[PDB]
Amino acid sequence: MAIPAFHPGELNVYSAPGDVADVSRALRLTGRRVMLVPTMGALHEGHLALVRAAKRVPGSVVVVSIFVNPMPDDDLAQLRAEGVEIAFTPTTAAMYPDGLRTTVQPGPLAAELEGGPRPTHFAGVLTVVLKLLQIVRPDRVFFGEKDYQQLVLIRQLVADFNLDVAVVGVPTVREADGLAMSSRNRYLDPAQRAAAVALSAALTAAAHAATAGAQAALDAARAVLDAAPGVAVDYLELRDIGLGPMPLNGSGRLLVAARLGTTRLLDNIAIEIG
Amino acid sequence: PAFHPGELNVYSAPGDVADVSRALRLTGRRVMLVPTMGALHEGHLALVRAAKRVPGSVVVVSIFVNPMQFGAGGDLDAYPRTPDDDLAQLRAEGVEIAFTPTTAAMYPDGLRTTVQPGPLAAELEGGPRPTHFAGVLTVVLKLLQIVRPDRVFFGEKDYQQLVLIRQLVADFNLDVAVVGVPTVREADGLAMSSRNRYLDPAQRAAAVALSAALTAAAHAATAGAQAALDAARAVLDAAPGVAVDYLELRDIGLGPMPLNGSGRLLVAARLGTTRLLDNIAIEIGT
Ligand SMILES: COc1ccc2c(c1)cc(C(=O)NS(=O)(=O)c1nnc(NC(C)=O)s1)n2CC(=O)O
Ligand SMILES: COc1ccc2c(c1)cc(C(=O)NS(=O)(=O)c1nnc(NC(C)=O)s1)n2CC(=O)O
Ligand SMILES: COc1ccc2c(c1)cc(C(=O)NS(=O)(=O)c1nnc(NC(C)=O)s1)n2CC(=O)O
Repeated sequence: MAIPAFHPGELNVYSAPGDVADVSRALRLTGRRVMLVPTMGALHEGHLALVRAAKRVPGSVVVVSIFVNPMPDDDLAQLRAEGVEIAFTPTTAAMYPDGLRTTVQPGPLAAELEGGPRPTHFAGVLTVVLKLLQIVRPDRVFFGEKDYQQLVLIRQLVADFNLDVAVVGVPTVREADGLAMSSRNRYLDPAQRAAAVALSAALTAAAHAATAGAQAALDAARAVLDAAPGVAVDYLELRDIGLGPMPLNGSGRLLVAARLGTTRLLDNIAIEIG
Repeated sequence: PAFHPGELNVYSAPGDVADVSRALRLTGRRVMLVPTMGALHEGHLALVRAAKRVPGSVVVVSIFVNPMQFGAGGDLDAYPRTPDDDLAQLRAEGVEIAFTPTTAAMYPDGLRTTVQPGPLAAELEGGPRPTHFAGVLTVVLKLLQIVRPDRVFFGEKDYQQLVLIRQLVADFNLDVAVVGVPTVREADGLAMSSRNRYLDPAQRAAAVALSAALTAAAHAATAGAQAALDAARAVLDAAPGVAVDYLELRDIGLGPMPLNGSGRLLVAARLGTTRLLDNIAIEIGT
């Protein structure tokens, strides 16, 4: 049967998985490289940074998915203003026509850090990311480094299941004072918003303290967190770039999570030791 | 990698078969995958023949004894391995690609991300082997991603496995058609199996009771479900040294729905240490 209509240079919106699959296949056959930016809508400047990263690949056609995963006019207007040509907006029923059945089970990393208090959270994410990859079949898929544990788990999924996509991590877009962009930032009252800059300040202080070794980096970040009121730290850990044990010197990642009132915030940063 | 058309080309490295497959697909060939654990018999050859019949096909047969689907034990070590006979049979059938990866190339990081099947994996064969089908679907997903076939071929003999594979394909939006091929049988009705070689002469004589029980049931079924089950039970009971593990009549999808007009009757039984499975389509009142 017929490929659904695709109008080059305009925003084309599809909610049926088979439709975007068919258009994506047709476009790839035409000499486009299909770039996927998965989102849950309510798009912000961090999402736009993913889009801009994707658009600049020569030959790109950009697919932005908007799917709120149980396990609008404004969004489309922003994507049109960015020159995005495909929005994929499926219903929960289209994604899960047989309900919850076969799912992805992450490796033991999912049980650490964010996976601590609820060991099935990343299973939901990795399941939908796998489905979006198979539907759209992109050459590259773009995520922010903000949810870094998530991002490492997606790289694990791609390696472990032999998937033919490149995973591109885009540096986290931040507010002017360093706070990492987040849908949750608008819930902070002004005292909480002022205190919240300690997460990014702690991590940047650590990244610079790290010429003096790992202990100095951790101690500098802890002192900065300790200078902030109402910031209940859930963890502060230095790991290697794959989230295993930090090697004695070399590259790592420093991750923090804290609760301010009812709002949980996360941040992370690249660390080079000595 | 080199690909010599009309000859059997053997690749161990996943990257080799993936590149060859992609190159053939881009030039118009349709890639057919038949995933096996080796020890090939005529039942496997029927899969290969179904694949070859597809116009313009190139057939890739994988042979990999997947450690993730064995629970035990010496079950893994005990699995039959006959790779010389296997490659000889593939050459005779005109297969152009065999994919024979190492365990290290499939699982370089060990068990890490895996497929978790839905609730059907804990029933029937999965009841006492709760991780068996996660091992199967994890390997089948990986072979599908490596080879990217148009169609993949499985026997109906492991019917529960086939249904789980259809679930994997639907649930992860995989772009591959699953083809189920009817069970090839010996002249007496015995389902072909790599495991039939572990039947001694007495047990091989007795083993005809599984298929005899199932066909008796499929004919009895005009008189309803109880008659079909009782006919199969009667045949299994008349058989020396057959220990029935389960005999169950389910809807065709084996899912959370009652039997209607179409059923699958499944049997598992032990002859000494050898566990045999068989199944058949059943039409009730009809
Ligand atoms: C390049 O800079 C950035 C900076 C922040 C970003 C992003 C990019 C992308 C997001 C983001 O969360 N997008 S999302 O809602 O589609 C998600 N992606 N993964 C999520 N995981 C969970 C567990 O919700 S939510 N966020 C955070 C946020 O919106 O809350
Ligand atoms: C306007 O001039 C060009 C021309 C080519 C470009 C770009 C710009 C940008 C990219 C590109 O790779 N962008 S990206 O965001 O997908 C990546 N950045 N790093 C990547 N890979 C790794 C391993 O870090 S992918 N590329 C394609 C490339 O570099 O492969
Ligand atoms: C069309 O006719 C048939 C008939 C029987 C078949 C086949 C084809 C294929 C097989 C077979 O075992 N295929 S396999 O190597 O990919 C396996 N599939 N599931 C397996 N499960 C276990 C527990 O060994 S082994 N088998 C059954 C077998 O070897 O027991």
